[PDB]
Amino acid sequence: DICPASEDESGQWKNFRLPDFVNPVHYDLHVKPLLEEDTYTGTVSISINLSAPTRYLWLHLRETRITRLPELKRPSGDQVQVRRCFEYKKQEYVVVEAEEELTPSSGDGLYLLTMEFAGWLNGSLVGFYRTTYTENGRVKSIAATDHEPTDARKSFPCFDEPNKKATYTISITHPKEYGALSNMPVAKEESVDDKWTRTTFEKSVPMSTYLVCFAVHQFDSVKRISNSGKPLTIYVQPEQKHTAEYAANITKSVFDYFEEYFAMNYSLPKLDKIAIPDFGTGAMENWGLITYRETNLLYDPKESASSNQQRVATVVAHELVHQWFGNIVTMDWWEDLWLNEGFASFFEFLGVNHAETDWQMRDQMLLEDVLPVQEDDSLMSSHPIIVTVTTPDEITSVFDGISYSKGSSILRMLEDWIKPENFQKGCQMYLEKYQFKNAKTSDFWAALEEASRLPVKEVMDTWTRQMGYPVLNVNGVKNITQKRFLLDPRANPSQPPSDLGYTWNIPVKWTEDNITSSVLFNRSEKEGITLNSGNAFLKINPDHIGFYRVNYEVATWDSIATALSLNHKTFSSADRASLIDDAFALARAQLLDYKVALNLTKYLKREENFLPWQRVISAVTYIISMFEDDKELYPMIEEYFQGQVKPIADSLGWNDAGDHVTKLLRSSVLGFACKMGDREALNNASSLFEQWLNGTVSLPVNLRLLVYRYGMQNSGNEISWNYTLEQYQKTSLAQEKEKLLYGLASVKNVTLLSRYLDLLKDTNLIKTQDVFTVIRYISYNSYGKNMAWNWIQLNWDYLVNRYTLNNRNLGRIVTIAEPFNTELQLWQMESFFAKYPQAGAGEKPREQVLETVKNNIEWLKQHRNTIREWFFNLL
Ligand SMILES: *[C@@H]1O[C@H](CO)[C@@H](O[C@@H]2O[C@H](CO)[C@@H](O[C@@H]3O[C@H](CO)[C@@H](O)[C@H](O)[C@H]3NC(C)=O)[C@H](O)[C@H]2NC(C)=O)[C@H](O)[C@H]1NC(C)=O
Ligand SMILES: *[C@@H]1O[C@H](CO)[C@@H](O[C@@H]2O[C@H](CO)[C@@H](O[C@@H]3O[C@H](CO)[C@@H](O)[C@H](O)[C@H]3NC(C)=O)[C@H](O)[C@H]2NC(C)=O)[C@H](O)[C@H]1NC(C)=O
Ligand SMILES: *[C@@H]1O[C@H](CO)[C@@H](O[C@@H]2O[C@H](CO)[C@@H](O)[C@H](O)[C@H]2NC(C)=O)[C@H](O)[C@H]1NC(C)=O
Ligand SMILES: *[C@@H]1O[C@H](CO)[C@@H](O[C@@H]2O[C@H](CO)[C@@H](O)[C@H](O)[C@H]2NC(C)=O)[C@H](O)[C@H]1NC(C)=O
Ligand SMILES: *[C@@H]1O[C@H](CO)[C@@H](O[C@@H]2O[C@H](CO)[C@@H](O)[C@H](O)[C@H]2NC(C)=O)[C@H](O)[C@H]1NC(C)=O
Ligand SMILES: *[C@@H]1O[C@H](CO)[C@@H](O[C@@H]2O[C@H](CO)[C@@H](O)[C@H](O)[C@H]2NC(C)=O)[C@H](O)[C@H]1NC(C)=O
Ligand SMILES: CC(C)C[C@H](NC(=O)[C@@H](O)[C@H](N)Cc1ccccc1)C(=O)O
Ligand SMILES: *[C@@H]1O[C@H](CO)[C@@H](O)[C@H](O)[C@H]1NC(C)=O
Ligand SMILES: [Zn+2]
Repeated sequence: DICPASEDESGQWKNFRLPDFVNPVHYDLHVKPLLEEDTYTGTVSISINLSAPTRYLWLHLRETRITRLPELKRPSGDQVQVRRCFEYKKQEYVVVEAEEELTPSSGDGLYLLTMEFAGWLNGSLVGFYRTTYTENGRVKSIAATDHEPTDARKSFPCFDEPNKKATYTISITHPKEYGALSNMPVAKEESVDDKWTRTTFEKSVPMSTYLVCFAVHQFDSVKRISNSGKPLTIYVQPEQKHTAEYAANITKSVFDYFEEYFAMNYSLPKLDKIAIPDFGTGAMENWGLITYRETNLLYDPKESASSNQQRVATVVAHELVHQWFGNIVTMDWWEDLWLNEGFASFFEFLGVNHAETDWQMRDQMLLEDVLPVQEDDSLMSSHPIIVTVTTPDEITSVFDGISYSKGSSILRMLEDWIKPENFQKGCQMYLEKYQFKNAKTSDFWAALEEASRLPVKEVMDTWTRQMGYPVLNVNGVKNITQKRFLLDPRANPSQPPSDLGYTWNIPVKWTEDNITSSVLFNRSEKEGITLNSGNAFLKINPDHIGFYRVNYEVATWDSIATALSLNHKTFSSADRASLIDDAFALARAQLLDYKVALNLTKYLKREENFLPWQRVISAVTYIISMFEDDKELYPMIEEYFQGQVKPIADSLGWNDAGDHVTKLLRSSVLGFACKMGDREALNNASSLFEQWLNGTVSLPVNLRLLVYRYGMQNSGNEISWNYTLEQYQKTSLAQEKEKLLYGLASVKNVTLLSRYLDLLKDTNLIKTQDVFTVIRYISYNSYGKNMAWNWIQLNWDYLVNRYTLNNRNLGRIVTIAEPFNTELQLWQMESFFAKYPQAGAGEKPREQVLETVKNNIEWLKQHRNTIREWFFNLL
């Protein structure tokens, strides 16, 4: 209509990327929501630094429409003739053509552009939107924004690139029953009617568009004060006020820890946290207004698990890290996203480590990031940390294991190598140098290279400009050689083409008899190096500190198995987990015989630590998974591993006792017991479940999930399913809801799972934020593995229409096919993919799950007999 679409390419707006010569300085943004109508309007005025002759000005806009022909101002202050406005859909631009070109802003004078826009609050979790909740029987509303990475442009027209930093003064006209929040504190409130209020916020510091946030709400607040004297407050529904307490404690403690560690003041006068009742990601670091999904913020000590406690603490820590890395210093372009996410993923563990001293957090990095992503990054369809992105779908896709976990892992290695004290100072100098501007990876190296004089750029580039990682092959006890580690032995190790040729500069640490030594393994040492007396055993890569795997000689591996059987405590908890993790990965990759790997599990009846058990359970889950339908192998593996956990499972018992890590251990260990078919563990679950159904007995917090899952699995029926469904509706605590959803996915009943799948289309029952979680839970169920898979196929058009191909969670949902392991199942996947070839943000996940399923097929072919032999001979 006004500002209509045109297929005109002849101009610089055909470029995916914005021009270098147009730069915003300041945004004047006003929005007015019609909450009950699911609509809003706004005007935005943008001051523009023009650097080159141009007849056109363009910026990002999606879905939201322009309603008034835009208005441009010369730097002197005069009004500029405008011929046309038009939308260019292909690159999400709205363009305006001036009558006849104009002139760079040479002085302190700037162009001013004003646009009138109207958008929707319904049918979406990005941009500016409204959702509801219930309070004392009344349906209440809350409106908020979510922009990362390319959704600012849905909320309001803007220069929607992270490096187009500008300053912000936002105002909102809302009904008076409501408050309004944004990045900055309130400046002034003025009555429009006796019904409407206009809330104006004070001028922001320069910040990227994706960080710009506002909300209209009727939430209560829980308050805290930083050591700086700034108010740190969490907004929360009155009924849920008590559950905001913990997040308040951790925000205070971690805010205070960080401001000191980074040697830099938090840039805003206040900081707010709020959980939107329906929220599309886990949390979002909007400067001064961090938004949450309830499960990641709201915690009840009387009802929530230790798992939940640690999650809340970590996400809060995480989002707080961004207030420095991401907010103050932002990446120049999304290819450098890890500068944000890896740093947050790394420092989160230090944040919470300060707050909660006996959580062994620094160790837990191995379980949360390091070892999981070493699985991910051993695929051909991984990608380097520095990622080429050319579409919004490509950009959103890279919020993934690589940016977060490998980012986190290579910082962990870097810190240990360069040493913490110097890593600290180097991050500090990087922070003061690039404050309120944008950095590239190159800059962070140079920053740390000024801090250690060590070769940081030379060494870290190898870890960063190519995908994958090495396995160190041990020859003798002491000679090591490096080689790319790929899970698929048939894959071509030189692909895709890398300038660095898939060799790394590896910082290598090893323990000789309780004494530790260091070496940097140069890329150019083509025929390996020797590790610098009188030695019988050499412990390489202690605590799995380096982002690599170590393949000892078979003789050594054998000797490690025996040493574990005799006195496992000889190795640290981490070293055990790491040795077990490498061996099973090496076996998977056909680099070590499975008999050798399995032999390392023999000691387990005496295993008592969290870390080794976690990585054991991870490795076994996969093997068990591949033989699910093998009536010959399965009972044997079940029987074995049942026997290996039984003592620890019995020792810990079905009761909440012990410190944090013990409580976590009991969870995974009792769950594995149940998974492995321990009659007595299953009976504990059923018994507790039956009691829970009696309506009063509040289950031990760290056992609930297991009780709902295995209780429903073993004794669930329509009566208890219906009851569980009601309970899920009735409870206010999102953390409990999510457990109950997992419970409901556990029923061994096709009819009930079918009803459950149908509920996904009902927004009164399942929130939009939870659809993918539920699909994923159902896929874990022995019937539902195929039910969820079939349902996403039948309902693909429906999902795409509801979420759009740009939604990452929709892109990722095909990973429910990870357990598939037959040529039949692979053919199904490929057929579905060929029928719906427009994959959007699902393009990478598709590649990844396909590789995995192919690997599974090969794996079964290579290893069935060997694994069978090992189990048969033992039992
Ligand atoms: C929850 O799980 C518990 C196991 O972790 C169950 O408790 C166990 O029940 C077993 C059978 O009743 C007992 O087995 C006995 O073990 C001893 C060895 O210590 C043997 O001498 C006995 O032969 C053997 N049973 C018999 C009938 O002779 C376990 O000792 C017992 N206790 C422990 C601490 O493991 C719970 O029963 C289970 N709860 C529910 C409700 O099912
Ligand atoms: C590393 O794994 C090796 C390979 O599995 C182990 O060696 C195996 O030890 C088994 C004893 O548990 C033997 O199983 C026996 O096999 C014969 C058939 O050849 C049967 O008659 C026996 O009944 C059976 N034993 C039992 C208890 O049922 C295997 O002979 C033997 N395999 C090989 C290839 O030598 C190693 O022990 C192990 N190393 C460790 C633990 O350090
Ligand atoms: C929010 O609701 C509006 C109004 O119901 C949706 O717009 C409608 O879209 C359908 C087709 O998709 C048309 O049949 C209606 O005539 C439209 N009505 C109006 C007033 O535009 C809108 O699509 C919804 N927004 C989202 C994101 O789903
Ligand atoms: C938040 O911090 C407070 C203390 O700063 C925690 O401690 C509570 O308060 C008193 C005295 O300060 C303690 O003796 C109690 O053990 C605590 N609980 C209660 C119910 O009073 C409080 O636990 C922290 N909040 C959490 C963990 O959610
Ligand atoms: C459990 O819950 C369901 C859903 O509320 C009950 O309702 C029946 O559900 C089917 C569709 O799944 C409808 O076609 C029937 O009309 C429903 N019955 C009604 C409305 O009375 C189901 O009956 C419940 N079962 C038990 C044992 O409580
Ligand atoms: C799965 O759940 C359905 C739903 O309850 C079960 O079907 C019911 O069976 C009972 C007893 O045979 C009847 O009283 C109900 O009328 C049935 N309900 C419906 C909706 O058909 C079914 O038996 C269960 N199946 C399994 C394998 O457990
Ligand atoms: C503890 C974190 C890993 C939780 C995580 N949140 C984040 O990473 C935020 O900092 C992200 N900036 C939010 C985000 C996630 C995905 C796509 C776009 C934007 C999330 O899961 O949302
Ligand atoms: C930085 O923090 C220090 C100590 O907390 C404070 O004295 C100073 O005013 C801050 N600098 C500012 C606000 O520019
Ligand atoms: Zn983050």
